[PDB]
Amino acid sequence: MTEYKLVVVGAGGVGKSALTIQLIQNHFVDEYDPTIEDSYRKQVVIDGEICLLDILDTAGQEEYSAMRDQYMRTGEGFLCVFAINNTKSFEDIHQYREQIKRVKDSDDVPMVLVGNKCDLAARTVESRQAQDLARSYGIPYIETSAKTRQGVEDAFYTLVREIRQH
Ligand SMILES: Nc1nc2c(ncn2[C@@H]2O[C@H](COP(=O)(O)OP(=O)(O)NP(=O)(O)O)[C@@H](O)[C@H]2O)c(=O)[nH]1
Ligand SMILES: [Ca+2]
Ligand SMILES: [Mg+2]
Ligand SMILES: [Mg+2]
Ligand SMILES: [Mg+2]
Repeated sequence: MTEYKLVVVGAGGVGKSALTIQLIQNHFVDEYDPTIEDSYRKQVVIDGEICLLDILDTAGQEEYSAMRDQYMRTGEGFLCVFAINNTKSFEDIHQYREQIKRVKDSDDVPMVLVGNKCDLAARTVESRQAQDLARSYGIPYIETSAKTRQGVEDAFYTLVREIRQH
């Protein structure tokens, strides 16, 4: 079976861990425990083939973000996550895109832009603004909620499959 190495990046608190845990373990993490670097692995059938997903859940807090670059190196595709109620996290997305380009030494890396926390009503990033950013990068934009599960499989499966196009 084919192995896909996925990496989830973005600012502190945007819901990287909650997204990954919802996908892999089918529950919502309500509390906020900042991540250093965690890994998850699971076999799943995507569009008709058994896939081993290896998912690296990275730190968004700068204090916990030491050595993030080395662990990301083997990443084949990246989820770049912001929260729709956190304008700064959206403005921060370029930092992550630049880091990915530097770790992979490439301008053509499989990626998906994810607007998380779409269940929340205090939206400050409109869908259209994020679509425009994604278009500039040549990548999909998908909204998610780790709380309700909306879009969660779609985000990770879009990623696994952008990889199949490269
Ligand atoms: N309402 C709502 N809350 C969410 C969602 N995703 C995450 N949260 C909440 O936001 C907080 C931070 O989530 P977490 O997944 O830890 O964020 P992170 O991006 O992994 N943080 P770090 O970079 O420090 O590891 C938690 O309280 C979590 O419940 C979501 O889709 N909706
Ligand atoms: Ca819970
Ligand atoms: Mg985390
Ligand atoms: Mg490099
Ligand atoms: Mg505005």
